[PDB]
Amino acid sequence: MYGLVNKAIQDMISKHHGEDTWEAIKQKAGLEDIDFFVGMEAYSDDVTYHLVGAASEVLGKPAEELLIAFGEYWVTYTSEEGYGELLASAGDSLPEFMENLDNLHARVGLSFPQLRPPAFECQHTSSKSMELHYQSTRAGLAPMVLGLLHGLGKRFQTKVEVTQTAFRETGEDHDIFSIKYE
Ligand SMILES: C[C@H]([C@H](C(=O)Nc1cc([C@@H](CC(=O)O)C2CC2)ccc1Cl)c1ccc(Cl)cc1)C(F)(F)F
Ligand SMILES: [Cl-]
Repeated sequence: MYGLVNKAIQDMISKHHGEDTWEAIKQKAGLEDIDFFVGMEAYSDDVTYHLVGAASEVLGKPAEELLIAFGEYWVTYTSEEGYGELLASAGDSLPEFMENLDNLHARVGLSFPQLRPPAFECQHTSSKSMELHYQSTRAGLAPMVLGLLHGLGKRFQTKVEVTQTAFRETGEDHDIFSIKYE
């Protein structure tokens, strides 16, 4: 993934648990070489997987929980690190933001040539409900989408309840989320 992801994890861990913990997570990840992450630089996906696995050990939390928390932190963090305007352009309500996802990724992919964006398909099901189909080149990140949705809820001051209705883990073609909202 691009450095920005890893920076965000470092920053989420650092603010919530201080620096020496970061550094131990870092060493346990096998990442002592690497001095700092470069935001626009492509890294191997394992750097991120190993960061998450190592934070899970050091902090005594499932990787999945850490992933939910990352998903919550990620929109706010990117909005403050140079992507504020861009996220603002993707809309003024949660459902408008969902529908703009693909066009947002098209714009992001101008600046990040090797972006592998996930596929998001949104069905507006009832008035306070949506169904979100999620397909990724990466495995295991459904809990992050959950947290991200919560983050979007907060962004647009909209109450959100999210339930995963289908899991790739059980052998379904893709992750599906039912989303109920304010
Ligand atoms: C709003 C965000 C959207 C984003 O995070 N997109 C995204 C997500 C991933 C996931 C994993 C994956 O499924 O491959 C990696 C972050 C771990 C990889 C590639 C991309 Cl382009 C987004 C956020 C900020 C900005 Cl600045 C632009 C886009 C979402 F996910 F909800 F769509
Ligand atoms: Cl990517």
